[PDB]
Amino acid sequence: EIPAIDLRLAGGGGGAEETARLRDACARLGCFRVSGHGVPPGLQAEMKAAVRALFDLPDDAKRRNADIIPGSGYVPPPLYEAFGLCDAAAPADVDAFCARLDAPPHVRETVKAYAERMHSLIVDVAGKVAASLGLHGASFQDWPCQFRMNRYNYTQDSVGSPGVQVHTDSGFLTVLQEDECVGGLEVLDPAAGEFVPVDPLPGSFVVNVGDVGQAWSNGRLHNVKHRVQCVAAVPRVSIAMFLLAPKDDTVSAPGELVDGEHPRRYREFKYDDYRRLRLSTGERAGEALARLAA
Amino acid sequence: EIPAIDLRLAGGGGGAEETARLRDACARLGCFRVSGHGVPPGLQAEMKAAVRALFDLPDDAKRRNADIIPGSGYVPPPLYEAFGLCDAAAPADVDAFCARLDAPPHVRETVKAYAERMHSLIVDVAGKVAASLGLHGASFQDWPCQFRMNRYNYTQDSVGSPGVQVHTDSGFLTVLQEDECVGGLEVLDPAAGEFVPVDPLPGSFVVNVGDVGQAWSNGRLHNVKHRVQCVAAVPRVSIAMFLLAPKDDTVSAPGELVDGEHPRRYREFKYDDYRRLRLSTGERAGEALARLAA
Ligand SMILES: O=C(O)Cc1c[nH]c2ccccc12
Ligand SMILES: O=C(O)Cc1c[nH]c2ccccc12
Ligand SMILES: O=C(O)CCC(=O)C(=O)O
Ligand SMILES: O=C(O)CCC(=O)C(=O)O
Repeated sequence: EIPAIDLRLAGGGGGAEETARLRDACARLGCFRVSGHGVPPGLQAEMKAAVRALFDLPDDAKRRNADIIPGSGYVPPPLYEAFGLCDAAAPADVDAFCARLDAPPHVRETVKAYAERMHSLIVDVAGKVAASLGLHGASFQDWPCQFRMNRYNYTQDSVGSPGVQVHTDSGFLTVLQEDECVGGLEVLDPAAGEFVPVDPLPGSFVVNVGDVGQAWSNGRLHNVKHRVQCVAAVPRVSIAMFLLAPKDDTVSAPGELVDGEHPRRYREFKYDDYRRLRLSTGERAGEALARLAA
Repeated sequence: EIPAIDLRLAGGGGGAEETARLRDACARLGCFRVSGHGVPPGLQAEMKAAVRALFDLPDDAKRRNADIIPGSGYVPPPLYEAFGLCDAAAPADVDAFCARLDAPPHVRETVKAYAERMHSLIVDVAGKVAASLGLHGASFQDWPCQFRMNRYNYTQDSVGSPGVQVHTDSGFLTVLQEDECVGGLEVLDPAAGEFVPVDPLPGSFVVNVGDVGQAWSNGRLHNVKHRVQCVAAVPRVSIAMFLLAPKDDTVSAPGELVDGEHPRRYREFKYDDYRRLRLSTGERAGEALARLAA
């Protein structure tokens, strides 16, 4: 159901069909799975263990991991706890975060390698998306990112309840690695108006388009609404890399995306201001973009 | 609380402590985890998918996989189905089994590589167990083996029910790869008097000592009673390699394990005959070994 895109295949000629499949998934659904991503299974297995080690830390160690670099670190709960790292595209922030974690050295080094590999992956995905719209020369390498590790502490009581309410991601694109054993990711299919489970598929990643994706693409890429249902009584652990917006914080569709049959949809805006707008309105499912129409 | 043994570490000098931990786990519990086993993570990931692909085959493809070599192939169900391969230590049998599976070539190749790698593992484990009892020169390379791929088709109605009843393995040693998501394996811990779960730990294997282990070791290695509770409403998939008995089928303890304080416990017997005896008495938890006292 959710399209699977092989990233090694996507490209030209023989890759042309897979690139068109990529664009179609971004346009119709805003969500797809990625294979061919090049992240080694050994590193994935080390990261799974390391993230569980981190969340299995005594509460007091977890709390020494709060605010270890400005704005980032451990975030306590309501069944939710997380480690967040901004700016995950900045090598000096990634280095200091991992050096500052109260954790065993082998854990800190695995997190560092994985955040670095996820950054390269989301930049590679963003580039292939941009090329499916005919855009070359775009570099996403220095766009700020937010790396997050989360755990949802499900119990028997929370089974059946949406373990995360419906929202869009504010930013451009998101790459997610879901718990293999507990999948709850559901995305609203904009063509039927129905939630579609994104069942876990080991060793692959999920990609979601966010609000900045919709705006930068001049409406061509769908900012996907999604939620997480609690589907078992077991803690769910997941990892996400959020590609946010350009380094200069300005969101503006590129020239070549304004047609004549698809006129320019949104005024130029600053990502940080948009984030404030979601905050003050409570509109966290893309509604606030309507207030930014051109 | 199941001891974990690092196989690269175990051996001499610097591994003398680990070897003694190995023997102690075998003698007191009959069960231990192995790390450092050298099965690469990529192969483990490919096998998890291949085994799930095999069990997801249509019913007609599964029936075409019954009896593909004499005595081996698919076995249908109540909630249990499986693919078994004897003799998994015999290259000719492994080759013909995988050549004859009705499945895509990449599945056949993955199963072949896995069966072969699991064979090398269980031989290496057997050798280290033998060395922990001061035994060298022993070669297990040609002992018959059974390779099994299992699926227990749990549902909401299965939860809280035994998945497999309490028994011992008849053979020497068993190496298991349990479903990372669905546990359920429990062993009767001698020190405790109650069954204790062997919760899955990704990328690690569980080793269990069987009845032939107890007899060959002259009583020094415990043949562990185990079962599997249904702990979740999703299918549980597992892989096991059973090291059975010597090629000449005779079970007889080596001289150096019978001393003034531990005299010879069991008469020599043919493994085949011992299997018959379990089948005809219904004694599947090691009770039938008492009929073989010296
Ligand atoms: O996009 C973000 O994660 C930051 C943010 C700012 N105001 C918000 C409202 C709802 C959801 C997220 C945000
Ligand atoms: O494992 C098998 O398929 C054969 C077997 C060996 N010992 C057994 C005890 C009870 C039932 C079957 C067996
Ligand atoms: O799906 C998850 O568990 C975390 C990522 C998420 O839900 C989000 O995009 O904010
Ligand atoms: O299929 C399994 O998970 C193992 C069942 C069992 O009791 C065994 O290993 O003999």
